Amino acid sequence: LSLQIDAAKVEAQNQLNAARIAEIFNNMDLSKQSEFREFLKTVASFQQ
Amino acid sequence: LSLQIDAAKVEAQNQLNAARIAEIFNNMDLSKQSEFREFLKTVASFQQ
Repeated sequence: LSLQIDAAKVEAQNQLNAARIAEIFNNMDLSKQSEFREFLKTVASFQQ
Repeated sequence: LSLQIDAAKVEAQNQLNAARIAEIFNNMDLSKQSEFREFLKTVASFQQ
């Protein structure tokens, strides 16, 4: 029963680990793409 | 029953690993190609 408890706690910890890591990438992308879209307007102002 | 949970622990880790692999691959690639657009237009300003 100790082996069943240990495996269940680690398995639940893997789900909580993935939730913390996966939330970063998707949200960072929306900020990064908007940062380079804003940079287009800055560079093109000096280009003309 | 102990080893059945151990197998499900590794299985749960596999499904969550593959999910975070796909997210970070698309987000990093699209941001990297966007940074090249800024670099291209900046160099074009220096030439002229």
